[PDB]
Amino acid sequence: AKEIPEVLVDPRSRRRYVRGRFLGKGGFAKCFEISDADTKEVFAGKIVPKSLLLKPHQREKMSMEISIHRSLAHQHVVGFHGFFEDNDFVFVVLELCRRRSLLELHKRRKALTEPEARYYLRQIVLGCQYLHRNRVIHRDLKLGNLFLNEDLEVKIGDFGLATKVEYDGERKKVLCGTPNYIAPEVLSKKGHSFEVDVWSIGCIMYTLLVGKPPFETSCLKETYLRIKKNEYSIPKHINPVAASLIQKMLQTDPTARPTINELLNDEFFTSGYIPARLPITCLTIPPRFSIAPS
Ligand SMILES: C=CCn1c(=O)c2cnc(Nc3ccc(N4CCN(C)CC4)cc3)nc2n1-c1cccc(C(C)(C)O)n1
Ligand SMILES: [Zn+2]
Repeated sequence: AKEIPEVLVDPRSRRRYVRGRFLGKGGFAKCFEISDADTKEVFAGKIVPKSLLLKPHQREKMSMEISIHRSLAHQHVVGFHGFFEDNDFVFVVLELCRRRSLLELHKRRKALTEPEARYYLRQIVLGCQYLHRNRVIHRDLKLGNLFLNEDLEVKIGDFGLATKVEYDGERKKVLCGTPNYIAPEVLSKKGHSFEVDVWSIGCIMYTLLVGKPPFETSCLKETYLRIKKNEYSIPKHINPVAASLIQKMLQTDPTARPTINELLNDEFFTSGYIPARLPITCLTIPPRFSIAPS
């Protein structure tokens, strides 16, 4: 195939980026740490080859991604720093969040402490409040696209199943792609709007507090059959205030779920300790939020 260049030049802004460390795959894309050859500032670079964009519909999805993502500015959204092309590749330059994602945390720590879940879910909801205010649905919020910066703030990225909503009342009849925490109105093909991201946040909330995802089996279609039936069980050691918020979010009817603006007014947040920050040791060891050291 075409090999990816070591220095990526944009002719319009006049920048050269050094391509550095590889970070992972995602579909047609490969992701690298990339850095400006003059100013040394480091970015995440999404690189898609044009060999995988030979059909117009795949180009249109790449255009829609860039269109959505470049219109976003928020503390809890991965910041878009530009896009460029060559004859073989599409390049997008994004905020590099150095502490990976909530998925890498989840694999190390399993279930988190309630204050940590409450911390991360607040910032997830704050970033999703930005999106829904701007009429963007994300549609694929998962642990592996909620990226953690060096301070341990959540950054929503990966706008590649995202969509704008163009008129009030609009149900999208189609979702091209397979989101991880797929909502029941998507699975049945009934039609969907903003509620799909609240569903996702409920599955994230379940996963962070329980340590395993809510519907999972060995078969993805039996998992979809469970989502269709609402076949899940919150274990009895989960606090009822948190289990109540999970149950509100993971309802099979979209219109019964809370809207994103309501979430932070829930009793789960408003009667719990929400840390102002978490230290780097929370990636490794469960915090024991002590009132004095020793
Ligand atoms: C640029 C493309 C999209 N995306 C982002 O917006 C983004 C932002 N920050 C990051 N940070 C990041 C930092 C380090 C690492 N790695 C460090 C070394 N680990 C062993 C493996 C993972 C990993 C990430 N990484 C980011 N991206 C990213 C990077 C790898 C994989 C994926 C998806 C979700 C598409 O699979 N997305
Ligand atoms: Zn399609």
